[PDB]
Amino acid sequence: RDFNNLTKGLCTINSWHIYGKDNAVRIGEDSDVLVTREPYVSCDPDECRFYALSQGTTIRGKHSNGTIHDRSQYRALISWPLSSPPTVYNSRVECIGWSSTSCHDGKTRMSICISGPNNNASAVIWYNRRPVTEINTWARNILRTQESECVCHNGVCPVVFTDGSATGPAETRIYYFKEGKILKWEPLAGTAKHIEECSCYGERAEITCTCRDNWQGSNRPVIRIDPVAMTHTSQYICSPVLTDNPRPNDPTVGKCNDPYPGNNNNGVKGFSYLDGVNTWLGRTISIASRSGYEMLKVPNALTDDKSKPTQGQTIVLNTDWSGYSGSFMDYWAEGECYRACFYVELIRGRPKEDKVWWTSNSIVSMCSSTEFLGQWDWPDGAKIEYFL
Amino acid sequence: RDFNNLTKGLCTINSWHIYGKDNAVRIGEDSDVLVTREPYVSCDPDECRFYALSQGTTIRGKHSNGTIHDRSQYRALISWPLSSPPTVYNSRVECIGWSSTSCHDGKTRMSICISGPNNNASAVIWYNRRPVTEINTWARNILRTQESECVCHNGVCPVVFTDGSATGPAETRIYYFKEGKILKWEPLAGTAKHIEECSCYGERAEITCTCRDNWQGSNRPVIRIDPVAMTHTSQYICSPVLTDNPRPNDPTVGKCNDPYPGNNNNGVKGFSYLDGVNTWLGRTISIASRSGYEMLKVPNALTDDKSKPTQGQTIVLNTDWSGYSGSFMDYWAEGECYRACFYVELIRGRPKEDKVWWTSNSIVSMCSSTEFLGQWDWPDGAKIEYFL
Amino acid sequence: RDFNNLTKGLCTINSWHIYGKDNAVRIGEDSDVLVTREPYVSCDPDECRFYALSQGTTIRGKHSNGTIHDRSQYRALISWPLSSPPTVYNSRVECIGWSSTSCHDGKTRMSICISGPNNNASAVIWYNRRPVTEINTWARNILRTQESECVCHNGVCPVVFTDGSATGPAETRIYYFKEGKILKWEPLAGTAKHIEECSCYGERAEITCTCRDNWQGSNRPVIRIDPVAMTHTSQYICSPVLTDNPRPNDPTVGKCNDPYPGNNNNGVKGFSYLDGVNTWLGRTISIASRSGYEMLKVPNALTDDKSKPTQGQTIVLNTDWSGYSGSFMDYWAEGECYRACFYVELIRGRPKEDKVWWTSNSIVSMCSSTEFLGQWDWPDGAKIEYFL
Amino acid sequence: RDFNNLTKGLCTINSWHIYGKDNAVRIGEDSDVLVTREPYVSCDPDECRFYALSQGTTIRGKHSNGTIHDRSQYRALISWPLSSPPTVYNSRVECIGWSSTSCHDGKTRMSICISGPNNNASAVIWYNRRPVTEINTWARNILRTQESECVCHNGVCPVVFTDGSATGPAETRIYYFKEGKILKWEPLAGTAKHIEECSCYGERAEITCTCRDNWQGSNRPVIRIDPVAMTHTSQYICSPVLTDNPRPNDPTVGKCNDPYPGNNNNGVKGFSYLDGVNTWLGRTISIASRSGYEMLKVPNALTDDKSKPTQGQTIVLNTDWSGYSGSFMDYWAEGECYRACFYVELIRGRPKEDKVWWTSNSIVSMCSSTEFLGQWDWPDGAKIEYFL
Ligand SMILES: *[C@@H]1O[C@H](CO)[C@@H](O[C@@H]2O[C@H](CO)[C@@H](O[C@@H]3O[C@H](CO[C@H]4O[C@H](CO[C@H]5O[C@H](CO)[C@@H](O)[C@H](O)[C@@H]5O)[C@@H](O)[C@H](O[C@H]5O[C@H](CO)[C@@H](O)[C@H](O)[C@@H]5O)[C@@H]4O)[C@@H](O)[C@H](O[C@H]4O[C@H](CO)[C@@H](O)[C@H](O)[C@@H]4O[C@H]4O[C@H](CO)[C@@H](O)[C@H](O)[C@@H]4O[C@H]4O[C@H](CO)[C@@H](O)[C@H](O)[C@@H]4O)[C@@H]3O)[C@H](O)[C@H]2NC(C)=O)[C@H](O)[C@H]1NC(C)=O
Ligand SMILES: *[C@@H]1O[C@H](CO)[C@@H](O[C@@H]2O[C@H](CO)[C@@H](O[C@@H]3O[C@H](CO[C@H]4O[C@H](CO[C@H]5O[C@H](CO)[C@@H](O)[C@H](O)[C@@H]5O)[C@@H](O)[C@H](O[C@H]5O[C@H](CO)[C@@H](O)[C@H](O)[C@@H]5O)[C@@H]4O)[C@@H](O)[C@H](O[C@H]4O[C@H](CO)[C@@H](O)[C@H](O)[C@@H]4O[C@H]4O[C@H](CO)[C@@H](O)[C@H](O)[C@@H]4O[C@H]4O[C@H](CO)[C@@H](O)[C@H](O)[C@@H]4O)[C@@H]3O)[C@H](O)[C@H]2NC(C)=O)[C@H](O)[C@H]1NC(C)=O
Ligand SMILES: *[C@@H]1O[C@H](CO)[C@@H](O[C@@H]2O[C@H](CO)[C@@H](O[C@@H]3O[C@H](CO[C@H]4O[C@H](CO[C@H]5O[C@H](CO)[C@@H](O)[C@H](O)[C@@H]5O)[C@@H](O)[C@H](O[C@H]5O[C@H](CO)[C@@H](O)[C@H](O)[C@@H]5O)[C@@H]4O)[C@@H](O)[C@H](O[C@H]4O[C@H](CO)[C@@H](O)[C@H](O)[C@@H]4O[C@H]4O[C@H](CO)[C@@H](O)[C@H](O)[C@@H]4O[C@H]4O[C@H](CO)[C@@H](O)[C@H](O)[C@@H]4O)[C@@H]3O)[C@H](O)[C@H]2NC(C)=O)[C@H](O)[C@H]1NC(C)=O
Ligand SMILES: *[C@@H]1O[C@H](CO)[C@@H](O[C@@H]2O[C@H](CO)[C@@H](O[C@@H]3O[C@H](CO[C@H]4O[C@H](CO[C@H]5O[C@H](CO)[C@@H](O)[C@H](O)[C@@H]5O)[C@@H](O)[C@H](O[C@H]5O[C@H](CO)[C@@H](O)[C@H](O)[C@@H]5O)[C@@H]4O)[C@@H](O)[C@H](O[C@H]4O[C@H](CO)[C@@H](O)[C@H](O)[C@@H]4O[C@H]4O[C@H](CO)[C@@H](O)[C@H](O)[C@@H]4O[C@H]4O[C@H](CO)[C@@H](O)[C@H](O)[C@@H]4O)[C@@H]3O)[C@H](O)[C@H]2NC(C)=O)[C@H](O)[C@H]1NC(C)=O
Ligand SMILES: CCC(CC)O[C@@H]1C=C(C(=O)O)C[C@H](N)[C@H]1NC(C)=O
Ligand SMILES: CCC(CC)O[C@@H]1C=C(C(=O)O)C[C@H](N)[C@H]1NC(C)=O
Ligand SMILES: CCC(CC)O[C@@H]1C=C(C(=O)O)C[C@H](N)[C@H]1NC(C)=O
Ligand SMILES: [Ca+2]
Ligand SMILES: [Ca+2]
Ligand SMILES: [Ca+2]
Ligand SMILES: [Ca+2]
Ligand SMILES: [Ca+2]
Repeated sequence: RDFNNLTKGLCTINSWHIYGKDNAVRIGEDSDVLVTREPYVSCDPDECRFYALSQGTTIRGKHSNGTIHDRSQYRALISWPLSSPPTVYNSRVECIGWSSTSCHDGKTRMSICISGPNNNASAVIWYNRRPVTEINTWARNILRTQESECVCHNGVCPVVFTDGSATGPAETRIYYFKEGKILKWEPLAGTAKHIEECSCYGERAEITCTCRDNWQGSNRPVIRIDPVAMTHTSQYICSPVLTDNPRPNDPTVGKCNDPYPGNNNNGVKGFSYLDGVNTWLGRTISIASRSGYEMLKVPNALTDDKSKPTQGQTIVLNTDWSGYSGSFMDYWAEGECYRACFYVELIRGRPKEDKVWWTSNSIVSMCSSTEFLGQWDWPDGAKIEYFL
Repeated sequence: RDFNNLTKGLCTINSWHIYGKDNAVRIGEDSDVLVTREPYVSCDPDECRFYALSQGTTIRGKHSNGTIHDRSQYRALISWPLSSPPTVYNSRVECIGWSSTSCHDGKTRMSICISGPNNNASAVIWYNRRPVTEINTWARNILRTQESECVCHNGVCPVVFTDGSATGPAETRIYYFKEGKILKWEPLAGTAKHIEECSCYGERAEITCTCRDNWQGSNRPVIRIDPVAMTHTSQYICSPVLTDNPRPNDPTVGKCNDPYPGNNNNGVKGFSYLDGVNTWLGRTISIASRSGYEMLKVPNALTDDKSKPTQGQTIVLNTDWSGYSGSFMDYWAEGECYRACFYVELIRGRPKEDKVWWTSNSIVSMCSSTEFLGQWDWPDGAKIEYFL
Repeated sequence: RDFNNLTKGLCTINSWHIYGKDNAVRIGEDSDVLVTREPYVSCDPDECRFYALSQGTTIRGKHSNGTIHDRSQYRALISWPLSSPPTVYNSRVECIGWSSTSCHDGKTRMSICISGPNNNASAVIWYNRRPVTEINTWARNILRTQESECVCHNGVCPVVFTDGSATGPAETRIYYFKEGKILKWEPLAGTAKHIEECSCYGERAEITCTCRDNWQGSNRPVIRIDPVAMTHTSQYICSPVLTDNPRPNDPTVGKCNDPYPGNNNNGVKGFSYLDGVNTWLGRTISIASRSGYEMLKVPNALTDDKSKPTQGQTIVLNTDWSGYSGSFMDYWAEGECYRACFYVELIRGRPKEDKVWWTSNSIVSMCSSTEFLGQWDWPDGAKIEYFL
Repeated sequence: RDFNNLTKGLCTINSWHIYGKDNAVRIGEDSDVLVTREPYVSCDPDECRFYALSQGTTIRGKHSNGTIHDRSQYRALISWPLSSPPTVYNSRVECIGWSSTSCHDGKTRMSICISGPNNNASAVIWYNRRPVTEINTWARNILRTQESECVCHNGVCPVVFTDGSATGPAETRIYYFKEGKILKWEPLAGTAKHIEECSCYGERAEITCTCRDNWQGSNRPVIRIDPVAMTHTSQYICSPVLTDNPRPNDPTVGKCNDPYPGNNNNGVKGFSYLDGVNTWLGRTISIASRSGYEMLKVPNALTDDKSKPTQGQTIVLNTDWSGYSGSFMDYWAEGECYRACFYVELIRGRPKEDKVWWTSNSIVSMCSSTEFLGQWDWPDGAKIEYFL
């Protein structure tokens, strides 16, 4: 096997087709499904799998009580076959911890899990299913990373981490790994003022990450990484189509180099594909809560501060719960271009549905089509009353 | 691996032997078995598997309530090891949707799943477990396909789809795929007036599909496909042994080029092997309901409008529930001829057994013998009262 | 891979060591374990597995009620990893039916399952996990076979079948298979008057089967097969150490060519290793019921009508339930000799334990040692009161 | 594959990072998790797995009652994927018995399980998943072994066994195996007065075992084995940092060649890494019970009778239950040195938590870092009240 190189561009995105869906919460009402959150999707050369952070209990288990909580000793990064649910019996543990990323470099997979108390967390970098490198907290305040796949180019897999305040300036670092070893790291540069939970994809030897400004911004910060030079830039999506949550209503002119204000100290992980006219943004439909999900085609969103939608697709109705969302692609597919994909975490339980004592999610995932396909909506599908 | 070619003829069918049976409904009374319907069987070069459309819940799960319904966002094409039940933990998801087909071309497998609302459905064609092609609804009325295996020849895998009314003229298309790409499609031609749910098999470089005329016909339409020329014909089985359900009583002369009338706007998926004197037809024993199942040897059924049975075999007693049935063969077996096989879907629950709130099925499957074997009957075997 | 040849002799048997044990009934009290009976063990070149006839329900399932019954449409030959229990999720179905045998020829495995009603049963012979040959009932009275592994030599795998009365003369046949095809069959010859359920092993190009004379004999019939010549002999074990069940008390002189009388129309599957002074016989400890199990070293049991034990080993106490027992060996092990092995079926439930409505078993299995090892006893270990 | 050679030294241990954790007791509250104790970890060249002695029942099963008991016929050595729980459906049985060890020699794995009654136990040595050698009890008093991984060098895998009193002189033997055969055995020599449950690791062609003096010593005996010469020495850890449990308070001067007295006839399996200044000792935090766990860096512990800690790491708080602990390494990892690893058995249930009727455990495991990482604590995490 050789290291994968990002030699292709994105396929033209004219619509999105259904790729995977696990129905985990429906199925786990009566089967041994692990409680999760922070899911994602990631491909190896021969298989694509679902990933998430387990809470180390089943949904129906008494230990599901309290699983709104983020960072326990009972969490792990797990993977499981595409569109199956994360069960006790089919879930493979990649590493232990409560914040993660993972990617395949074409030879083997790197997985990163962070664990520890808030003031003393550490990353362990796994390569070829063995621990290779460890990184201690630099700011002693919840060292944390992407919660979706990283991307590699010629063996170099950049990863974005943050350590420090979630509601103020923090210390974000881009690490450049190869075979699980640190080649280099850099502090965040450019005009993004706060970075969380980057969602990344690669094309033509450039990695683009769309992140969450949890501090001030309802526009999303974007980091663009050159994995050969091992350098990067940052800015915000210029478009007035604002894509964090919660957020203010859309203005007519956005901000390229500044957080678009109105909402502080909150957000949600999200993603975009930023490719000139072939630009699509995901967001919650609601401006107030993690409900609904839609894709909007917003030509030149990254660079055009008045760019508005020219096309769209509803993924999840506004009357259904959504959650995190992130990018991945099958870098090992056939053909001449990389097909954009994404997932949405469909959160069930607390805090929105507090008649149950748990928090979990299921997954829906879609990839782009060059057709203009009909749209459906893809809810979680579980009846919460069944769990009472 | 090279593409499989249909170089052999059918083995002489003198009786049917038991091939597989999953007992899914019996076993799922107390284990984590998924609710299904629309099952089938399909072989790879090294393994044969059961397939079906999951309902995204277990039988015993509270989400089983309402699973009579056909087309939800919670359905997927699943496969699982031959004669095992479709469990949460052993079922592999092929694609998401509520109508499907799948076949192996000798190199890898193509799987097709259709999803969406009634007026905006789309097919996604998977090849080598990756999405390759998408097809939008052309008639905006429940785009839909075979619900059993397709067949390939030298890499060309024809698939029959219908879009439009189920009770009137519709727009049926034969698509010719290779490596998940569209080579060609053609509208239905010939004298079949309505096509649903084709059941196909191949021999000597010809693919024969027996389908369901849901509109007017209680004789079954037959499509015969030349996968080299990528052309086809259609007609009806001429025999007065009528093989849809519900149906009128058997006449003494059938119809070759016209629906045999008497029952409108209903049917059931079924199959036949049409091979001169080596012709066997499957049907429900009941003319009114999906109960019982039998095979009848009906020499020259396709072409002889007075052909009557010369031999038969009971598969399921008339006092037991049946369901859909379809053809498959192990194209990769040893020997000089292709052994005809079929499955029967043994539907349990609604609408016939409405003391439960679910609908599911198990599978029985048989292949032909050159012996004249003794017959048994093969019911589902679950006691519905246990589920109350 | 080449066909295995029986080139080695038996290892000297000085005691028996524990080989496998599944604890199935203990574990299935609270996990999804299939009801079984008629278990055995059989090796492939790279793995040894447990086998049995499923009843197509879990123990705890409501469908367990009635599983004393032998021959339903819901039974199948299953295999599963050594010493695991037969679960819904780990059990591989080899074929469908209610009487079986299976063996690996060094290239691939042959599995045979018989199904049907009593007057119309048929064997299907599977090779390389595909059906190849079918055999119809010749006597129309419960066509049936070994219920333990067959043995192969240079691709020829003899199998013993019986069809006809269980309490009178019947029609026993030795079939010689190769690649699942019939080379030859012969009717039983020699002085055994009735044959059931043969337990076989091979050494130095001879296959020895110890069987059950269900009609008149409490000594066990022995068939010895030359798989090159495809010929056989039969007689009884001459020893007065009688090894069927139920049985009369041991006399001082047995019978070589005649059933030893006293008990009619009953028996149990069992086995022996017949190798001159290296001869060991298994039997129930009880003369009346399937309770206890012991191995006795009985030099020249086959040929010496006064041979008595010189050594022994208790396997199951007389205060614990036993069941069927049978021979197998790992023909693909290292070293200079074939290590004798056996299993005992530990039957629980009906008819002996009729406060439950089911019948099932677990498995214990032992292989020979050239040491003189200490003995333990190996009960099933489940508490029946837990299942009430 | 070639036999692994112990060519590398230990990596510098500056802290410990989380490696694996199964959360078995939390998860098994509502899934089919086997009851275990005596767990460990062991690597093959391509995978690292958890191991333990099953009790042949699930936690939630009624057969969990009585599982404080050590030596039943229902126990087996099982392995399962790293950080998964030991479930009915994912656990592979290595051999049957109630005391074990296992190691991979670079070509294949050797597994040893001892079974039998107290006065007549026997070891079966498995190699390449087949039984090869058997050893009968020599002292007729609970023949028993390591309960953690053995280590191999050029195919020679030494194993320590004890037979005889647990509270007095016993007969300890070092066996040297290759391909599951006995090359040699030696009686214990040197100044260790009693040996139980050795925990071993290899580096630079030397194997170091830290064991449990159950009779008189609260310092741990150490056996050092030359696997080329097939010879060994024994002594005690000289350090006054005493590491058995229960134990007296730490003195200021320990004992090199004598048990450090104060506590008799009890202990716990434990481990150390003894590598000059790079020496780390594990122990319970409590001197009275199996509660808490910590690692202490104790330069020259083996040889310096006044050596005290220079660094440490808390693994399990003193308010949480611990248990056995043992060493393993991934001998097949990349890089220039062997990374020290260990596990801790987190015992739940009896005798400490006697409102439940069972005894089980989960596993936590850590490996060394050359960083100085932040510490967390890693409890079992189950709420016992949930099981009432
Ligand atoms: C079968 O399935 C097919 C395929 O899915 C279905 O067809 C799809 O139908 C949907 C639903 O209609 C479409 O999605 C919407 O797309 C529009 C964009 O397209 C419109 O606008 C285009 C651009 O117009 C401008 O520029 C052009 C030139 O470039 C100029 O010509 C024009 O005059 C104008 O200045 C038009 O080009 C486009 O027309 C084309 O397509 C038409 C078909 O759609 C066709 O009829 C025409 O002939 C022509 O070919 C069309 O007019 C998106 O704008 C829209 O998204 C907005 O609306 C939804 C609610 O519906 C909302 O959730 C979105 O967030 C977004 O609106 C919010 O954000 C805006 C931006 O800031 C803001 O301006 C809005 O006020 C609004 O803001 C509020 O809500 C947000 C969210 O809660 C909040 O944050 C704010 O604060 C505020 O509160 C949809 O995405 C698909 O594109 C369409 N697909 C295809 C291929 O056709 C079909 O319907 C299905 N069939 C059936 C039978 O069901
Ligand atoms: C051990 O197992 C073995 C193997 O399975 C069992 O043996 C099997 O036994 C079964 C049951 O008997 C057989 O199935 C039936 O087969 C007949 C066909 O064979 C008969 O007819 C043949 C053709 O006769 C005509 O042509 C020949 C020349 O070609 C001419 O010679 C003759 O005079 C005549 O004109 C005969 O050749 C054949 O004889 C041969 O075999 C005999 C053994 O069976 C033997 O005795 C002879 O010596 C000779 O060798 C024999 O007479 C099928 O017709 C039949 O199917 C009809 O009946 C069932 C109900 O039983 C029904 O469900 C079917 O749908 C079908 O009848 C319906 O459809 C007809 C066609 O339209 C219609 O005409 C009928 O009125 C009827 O219609 C009604 O019901 C349907 C369905 O609900 C409904 O839709 C309509 O509207 C209407 O209401 C069975 O398939 C096996 O062939 C046989 N197999 C073998 C190899 O022998 C054996 O019994 C078992 N042993 C034990 C002890 O149990
Ligand atoms: C640690 O583990 C070790 C290893 O397992 C344990 O040691 C084992 O201990 C057991 C139990 O004692 C032994 O099993 C029994 O073995 C005897 C056979 O050995 C005896 O007889 C030998 C032959 O004697 C004759 O010939 C020799 C010359 O060849 C001649 O020298 C002699 O005078 C005589 O004519 C002796 O050689 C042998 O001695 C040797 O070994 C001794 C140790 O055992 C040692 O002390 C000596 O120094 C010497 O080296 C010894 O005397 C079997 O006969 C016996 O089986 C019978 O009894 C059991 C009940 O215990 C029964 O279930 C069996 O079915 C069988 O008896 C039935 O069948 C007989 C045959 O028809 C019949 O005659 C009996 O009346 C009886 O029949 C009744 O019951 C059956 C069954 O219900 C029913 O069907 C009938 O109708 C009727 O009702 C046991 O198998 C092991 O061999 C032994 N192993 C080893 C290697 O030592 C050790 O005990 C454990 N340690 C501890 C501390 O527990
Ligand atoms: C973020 O995470 C990081 C990384 O984990 C956390 O930092 C870690 O913090 C912990 C907790 O403090 C440290 O663990 C302890 O380490 C000490 C050893 O280090 C001390 O001593 C060193 C040696 O001192 C001696 O020699 C030097 C020269 O070699 C000489 O200079 C000196 O004067 C003296 O003679 C010092 O070098 C060392 O200083 C260095 O590090 C300091 C940071 O820790 C730093 O401040 C300094 O500048 C300098 O660089 C330091 O002083 C262990 O001794 C200690 O273990 C004892 O205590 C615990 C309870 O805490 C107990 O459980 C242990 O068993 C042990 O004490 C028992 O055993 C002793 C030996 O027999 C006995 O003497 C004691 O009385 C006691 O015995 C009793 O209990 C036992 C157990 O129940 C019982 O059996 C007996 O019978 C009796 O009842 C801890 O292991 C880590 O080393 C440290 N790691 C790092 C890299 O810094 C950080 O805190 C986290 N951050 C936050 C914000 O939480
Ligand atoms: C700690 C700040 C961080 C990003 C703002 O919080 C995240 C927010 C989350 C959220 O908004 O749902 C859930 C994440 N599991 C959590 N991350 C961690 C590591 O706890
Ligand atoms: C039909 C006669 C035969 C041997 C005597 O009966 C066997 C006895 C059995 C028994 O004695 O326990 C159980 C077997 N499952 C049964 N075989 C079949 C095929 O039903
Ligand atoms: C028999 C003595 C031995 C070591 C002291 O006892 C061990 C103590 C144990 C303990 O201290 O927890 C549990 C072990 N399972 C047990 N070993 C066996 C084989 O029973
Ligand atoms: Ca924000
Ligand atoms: Ca019809
Ligand atoms: Ca008998
Ligand atoms: Ca359950
Ligand atoms: Ca001690």
